[PDB]
Amino acid sequence: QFSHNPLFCIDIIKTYKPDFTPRVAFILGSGLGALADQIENAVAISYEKLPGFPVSTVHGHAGELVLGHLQGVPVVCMKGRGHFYEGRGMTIMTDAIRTFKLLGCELLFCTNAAGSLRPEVGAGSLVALKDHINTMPGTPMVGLNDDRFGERFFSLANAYDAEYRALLQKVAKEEGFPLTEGVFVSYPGPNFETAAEIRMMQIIGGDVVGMSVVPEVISARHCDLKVVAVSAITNMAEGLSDVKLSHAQTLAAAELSKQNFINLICGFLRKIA
Amino acid sequence: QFSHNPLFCIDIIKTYKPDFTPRVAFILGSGLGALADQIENAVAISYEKLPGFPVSTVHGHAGELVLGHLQGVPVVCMKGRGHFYEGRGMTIMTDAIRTFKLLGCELLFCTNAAGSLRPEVGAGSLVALKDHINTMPGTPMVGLNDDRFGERFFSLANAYDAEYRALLQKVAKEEGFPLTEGVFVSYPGPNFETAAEIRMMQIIGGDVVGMSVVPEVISARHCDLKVVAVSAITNMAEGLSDVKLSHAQTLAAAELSKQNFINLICGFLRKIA
Amino acid sequence: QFSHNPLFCIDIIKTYKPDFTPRVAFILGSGLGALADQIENAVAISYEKLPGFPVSTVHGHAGELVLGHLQGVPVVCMKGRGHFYEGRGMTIMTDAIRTFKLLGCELLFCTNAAGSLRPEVGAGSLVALKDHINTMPGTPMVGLNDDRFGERFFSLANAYDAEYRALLQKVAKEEGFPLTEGVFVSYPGPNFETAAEIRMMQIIGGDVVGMSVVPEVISARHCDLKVVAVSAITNMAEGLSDVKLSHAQTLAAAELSKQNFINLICGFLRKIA
Amino acid sequence: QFSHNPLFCIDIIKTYKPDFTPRVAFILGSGLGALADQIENAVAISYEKLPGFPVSTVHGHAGELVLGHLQGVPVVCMKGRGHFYEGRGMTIMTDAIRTFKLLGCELLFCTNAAGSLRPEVGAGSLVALKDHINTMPGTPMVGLNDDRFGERFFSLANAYDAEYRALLQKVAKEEGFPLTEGVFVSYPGPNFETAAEIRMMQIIGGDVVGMSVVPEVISARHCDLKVVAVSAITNMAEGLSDVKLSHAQTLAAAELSKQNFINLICGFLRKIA
Amino acid sequence: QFSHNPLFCIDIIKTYKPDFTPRVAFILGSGLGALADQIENAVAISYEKLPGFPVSTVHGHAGELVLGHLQGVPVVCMKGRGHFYEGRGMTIMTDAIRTFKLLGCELLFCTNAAGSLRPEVGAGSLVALKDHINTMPGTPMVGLNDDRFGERFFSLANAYDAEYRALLQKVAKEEGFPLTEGVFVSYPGPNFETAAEIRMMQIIGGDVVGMSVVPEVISARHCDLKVVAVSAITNMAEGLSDVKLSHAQTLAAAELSKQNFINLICGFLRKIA
Amino acid sequence: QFSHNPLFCIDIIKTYKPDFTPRVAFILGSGLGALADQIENAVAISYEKLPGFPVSTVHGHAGELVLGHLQGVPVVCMKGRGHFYEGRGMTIMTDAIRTFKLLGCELLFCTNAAGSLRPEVGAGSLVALKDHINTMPGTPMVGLNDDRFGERFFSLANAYDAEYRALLQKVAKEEGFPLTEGVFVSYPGPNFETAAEIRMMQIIGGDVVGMSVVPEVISARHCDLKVVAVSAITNMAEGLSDVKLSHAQTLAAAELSKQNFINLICGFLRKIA
Ligand SMILES: O=c1[nH]c(=O)c2nc[nH]c2[nH]1
Ligand SMILES: O=c1[nH]c(=O)c2nc[nH]c2[nH]1
Ligand SMILES: O=c1[nH]c(=O)c2nc[nH]c2[nH]1
Ligand SMILES: O=c1[nH]c(=O)c2nc[nH]c2[nH]1
Ligand SMILES: O=c1[nH]c(=O)c2nc[nH]c2[nH]1
Ligand SMILES: O=c1[nH]c(=O)c2nc[nH]c2[nH]1
Repeated sequence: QFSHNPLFCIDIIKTYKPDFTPRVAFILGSGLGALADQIENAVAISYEKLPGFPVSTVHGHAGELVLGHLQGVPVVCMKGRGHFYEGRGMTIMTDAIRTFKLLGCELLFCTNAAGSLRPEVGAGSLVALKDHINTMPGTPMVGLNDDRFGERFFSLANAYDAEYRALLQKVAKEEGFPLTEGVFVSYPGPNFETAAEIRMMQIIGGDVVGMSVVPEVISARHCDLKVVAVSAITNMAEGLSDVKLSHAQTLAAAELSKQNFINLICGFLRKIA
Repeated sequence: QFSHNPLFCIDIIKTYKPDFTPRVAFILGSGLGALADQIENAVAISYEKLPGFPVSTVHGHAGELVLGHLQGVPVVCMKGRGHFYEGRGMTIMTDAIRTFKLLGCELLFCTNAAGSLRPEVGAGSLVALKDHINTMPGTPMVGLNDDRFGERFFSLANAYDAEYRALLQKVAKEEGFPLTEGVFVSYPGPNFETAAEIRMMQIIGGDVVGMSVVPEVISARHCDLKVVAVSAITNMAEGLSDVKLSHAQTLAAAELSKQNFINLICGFLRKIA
Repeated sequence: QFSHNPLFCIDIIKTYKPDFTPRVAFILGSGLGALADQIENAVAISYEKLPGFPVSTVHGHAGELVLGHLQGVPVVCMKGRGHFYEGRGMTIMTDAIRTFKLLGCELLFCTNAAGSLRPEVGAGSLVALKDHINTMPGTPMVGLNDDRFGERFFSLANAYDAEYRALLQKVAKEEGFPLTEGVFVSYPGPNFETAAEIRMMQIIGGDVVGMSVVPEVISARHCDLKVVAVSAITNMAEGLSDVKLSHAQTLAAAELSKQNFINLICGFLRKIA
Repeated sequence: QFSHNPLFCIDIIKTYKPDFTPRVAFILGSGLGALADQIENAVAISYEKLPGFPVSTVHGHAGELVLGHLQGVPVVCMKGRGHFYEGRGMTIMTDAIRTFKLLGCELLFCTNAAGSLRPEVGAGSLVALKDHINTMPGTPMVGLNDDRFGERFFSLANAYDAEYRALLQKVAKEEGFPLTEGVFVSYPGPNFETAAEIRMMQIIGGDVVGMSVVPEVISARHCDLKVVAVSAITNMAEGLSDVKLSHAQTLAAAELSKQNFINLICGFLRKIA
Repeated sequence: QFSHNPLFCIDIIKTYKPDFTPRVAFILGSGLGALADQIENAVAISYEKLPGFPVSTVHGHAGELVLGHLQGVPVVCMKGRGHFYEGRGMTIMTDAIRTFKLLGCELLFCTNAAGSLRPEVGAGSLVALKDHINTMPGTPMVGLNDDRFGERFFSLANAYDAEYRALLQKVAKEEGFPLTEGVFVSYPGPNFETAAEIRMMQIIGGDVVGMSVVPEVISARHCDLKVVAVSAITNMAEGLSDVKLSHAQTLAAAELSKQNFINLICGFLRKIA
Repeated sequence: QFSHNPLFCIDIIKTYKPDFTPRVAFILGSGLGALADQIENAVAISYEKLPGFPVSTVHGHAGELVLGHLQGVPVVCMKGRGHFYEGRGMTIMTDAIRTFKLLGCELLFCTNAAGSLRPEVGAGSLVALKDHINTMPGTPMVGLNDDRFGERFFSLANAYDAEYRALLQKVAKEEGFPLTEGVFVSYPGPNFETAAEIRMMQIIGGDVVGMSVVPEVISARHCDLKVVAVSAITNMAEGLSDVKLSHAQTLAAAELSKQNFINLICGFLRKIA
């Protein structure tokens, strides 16, 4: 018995956004949705109307799916995501990603607020993730495989499309701001990491730590949906500074890089258009 | 739907220990309960009478909650804890810690028998943990958050109160025995670690390995209950010696440090009184 | 309430293979079953007839249990195993191993196709595992303990019998092919590892990475069944080469070492006979 | 947590049948769907596309929802229903009925093949049910009440609208065929009734026995949706004749009254138009 | 695994009502709690504080347990009950009754608003039930038996104590009002009965119909707690009159007999004192 | 997903009773197993060894399956049955009956201790049931149908084979004792019926009341296994006498008819041999 939500959604969306085929799908984490406000002919569907979507329970995540145009590019934007720490398993974002795939999207632009594991990169920086290290228990596709979307086994090689990443770099040069690339390691949460664990993440070879990304991305790769991810650093990981960690700190510190983020995105979109 | 056990307990305890407000809550692991025998006006409530408490299934853990005085300090002492390996999830110790919090406790003194990851520290030593590395799958607060006790997100910074740890040090000098501080990393169990995994724990940066602590502590921090933890080393981790590992070895080797432990605790209590 | 499948099987097997007591139990992973074809007076029982056994859902795994003789040695051979990624928990192979134990087996010869974490060892090589690092969430015995088969706590010291491993070495010299020994680290799957994660496995101290072994082995040790494992390398781990990873690549690349494997096994059996 | 399927469907249907508001909703049981073939501008939606709908598992039930016009009357017709004996509880038809309600329907015309408990009425007869006796265990609304659709408690007085029943009578006179009215008693099934039980149904005061109706009707009344039901007798109840009972007998014997049924319906519709 | 709520409650109650042993336990249904207002030295415990108790969801049921004295008789009074139609099974009232038993109660005085099945007895009448006919699916003790409270099998002979019923009669003569005795048959609800079903209840031999009583009483008999029940008729069953059925009608019509009820109870208590 | 226990058992039984095909299957209720003691070459298999069988929890039911010969007739005899009141649903006896069917049995001889609903028939009498009235909630086949054993819908006409019943009559004449035939109505239990309910059973048209039979028989008919049932009356139903009901009374009163029962059975077997 496999979920059929992705299919339902496709029909439900057609009722609100008829004759529309998006190219890029976006996931806007905490306080990053200020982008969805600039979508042309934007139509908003609440997750409550889309079976399978992550009905929000966290701040900085609304619970809407915005469809429209950005830089003359058809786009499906997710204001708010779903996390592992919500207690619904690594599959929380899957049907959602699977919807993007059916909608016709050709790429997933995954954004998220994170912490830095490199003293060199501080709060307010943007990082284009180039690979990840899962620390959450298990993976999204564990269980019976849904032949409809993907295969039993799949490679995560070049998960974070190297080619699209290259365009991200150009866009960054052009806009006068650094775009460092790093390995993202996922933490289950909902509590923050311990200083001890952060050092362990540094030793393991990580550059950025967050509580999401992984679920979505692995699901995306499984159904063969190209991925691109950019984290908005909001502080140094626990123990690398003197700053106290709070969700309030996260939401606030995501405003320093907000402008560069929108330029990076709107720039990327313009080159791919 | 959130558990209400903590609340039930508070009433249940009032029937056995009326007009009593404890300051320090204790968790006595395997063969460490010999301390609860010196509690003044000690009242004992079986876990079977306290909804949510870890009804024992392991040796060295009775299943009682002792309330009374120690060094003229009101105290609630847990003879026996609950583990992940019992198969009930990372939430096994939560309602319990949450009870301590409601009872009015101002600090959790968590004890546990562990293995050493440093050849320098051997069997019979006591270690004041200063941080930890979770290796168990997931965390205690994963799932809907209980606004009543804590917030969705919380910092583990200074989880093992640095100030209380300092007092622990004085007490140790005063009693003529070393109190080394180390990072505790948790293992799921119930099988012991592999030599290979132990080396991995050394590389990750750990000093002590055990099958508990983490669940309790993270729950404690969530509901804002200061923590203090001391492990009683009972052997070197797998592969760092010639000694064979067994639960029988654990219970037995926890008798070498038993006296120093009681002195350390009874000393700590006297300074905080 | 404990599973009784192991017991049922013993009776069910007696109906197909009467008055037969195997000494060595074998687990043949993907495309490794070509060995079971040389079993003398071979009797085949489908897993569908054996309660608890892993009814296959993966390629390279049939779903049969072959009983007979090999080098004049009574043998119970499992064509096809069960994995964590199937979504049934770390206990998926337990009843099976527990059956071997009851059958009277004196040792488990576990085989499996894996990836190499050492550039020195490449595709087509055989590796005798000498220990492992679990990365899957949790362990097989987590939960109530079945006193019938083992104890609550058990040591994984010398899990991969060092003495049997020594015989494996002789057999390898004698047959003119290398038999390197390494630490096997398990990955949950079903997706393959990320380059980033592989490096992390190298740092953690691993030599071979695969999606099985661990479950079986830990279960084996719990009920006190000596273990021996040999992985057939089918490629370098993700990111250590230019080769693309697929299940098709795995099945195909397990044919280069197939002959040496059979000779190693048939040789081992002859020395223990 | 209440089901939201009814809502989803409304959107899903809008995609296939835009700007359409049905007045009468129909439920076509076994071999009664031959009516849905005469629907003007008929649009067909498979239950597989409508969350909550009874995806068929029984013969004589397709799994489609047909929308269109009949006698110039907007109509939503259910080809195939869901039963208790399927093992999903008395709530199996609820979301479906609740969908009719939201769609805007003003009445439910429930049809079903049944057995007669009166020797006077035989195979091929049509019966307009005037009340029912539930024999299935429990009722559809047992559980938390969904304030959205109805109240905690509701009256089943005049469940089978007496006024609409009167029109049914006229239509019957006009078409030259009897339309006897009777009490329908529900049996759980899936096995047929015992002669003994049938006599018990006669004693209890029943006129027609079937394995459905009840669930739908009670759900209908709860969300305040007027009901009308007509059973197509396909044989005498067990023990009142010499005929053997089978599903094959049911499907076949529903062809004797098929023409009168269509005339009765198409006639009813014309008077209400 | 058996529920331990009854035991917890006993301790929880001791905290609010110390050194108190009730003789009669009362269950006050809809709008019948006006009695609990005359309890001497009344102490009120919310069901939210008593594990196992039916936290209300229905009107006319508060969610409190009142303990005190009535006619100088120690009494434990339940303001509000739990029903089957709530969706929690026939066991919904058990732990509650089991609590009464442990508390030391010697009898259960069960009250409830019902419908009359006899035209002779109308709205406002009181009926002392003398036996019952269960129509709800299953029974409270179905499942593993709790040796602590009762036996696997138990007789319902003289369930409604014939001797106590006799005292009820005297009290009724003495107060100048009739107290007819009748058989109570239970209906699952939450919808009201159909006229058809009511006739069926008359044929089956019932005198009063309601949606409760049965669960409580059978539970009581199981743990050997003498029972006494009195229904307050609030209308004729469906189809025996012209009155419309609603919960509003029930609550309102329970005020005509309210005074006689209190006199009957307060009178009964005085004779047993 | 359908149960495969029946199949497992067939193999498990072959190990204990090789080359044996039974003709009659027997179900011995409470204190009726004294028959299984006269089975020739009797082999006994504990239910603990037969997956799906009702591991006993009730007195008068051992938990064994005896296979052998009786009157030179191959026979599979069930010492002890499973009931609804055990809390495992109406399917509790199914796999068992389904095993009889596969074993090759040509008929089920169902016995059980019951109560009489006719004053004419008293304690110690034997009754050949000729039909039944189910009062338990639901039926055994409710749910997905197992095409392997039966069809979705099946007739209960002549459930209690009329022809075999005729032989039962002869055997009874021949042995000088009455064999009255009656309709058996099932009660859920585990509590006994109320006087009120018994009268209701008389009105409904029943002659014997018990807590079993129904589940087994309906399952038998579904997989097309001819049925024969005989109840051993152990008392009058509640309220038709002065005798108190207890399980102790049941076991004891089943000794008056024990001899006639064995003669009736051993006689029946001889005529069918
Ligand atoms: O896992 C995380 N750790 C952090 O420190 C952080 N900061 C923002 N977002 C974060 N996520
Ligand atoms: O996880 C653990 N590993 C050990 O080696 C040990 N010794 C005591 N307690 C221990 N816990
Ligand atoms: O986890 C795994 N990773 C790999 O790269 C591989 N190759 C074969 N088998 C494998 N298992
Ligand atoms: O419950 C039922 N009993 C019958 O005899 C019958 N015939 C058709 N449909 C039927 N349903
Ligand atoms: O089942 C019930 N039916 C009724 O008609 C009624 N009136 C009050 N209470 C009632 N309960
Ligand atoms: O349901 C039952 N009721 C009885 O009175 C009885 N006596 C024996 N067996 C019985 N079963």
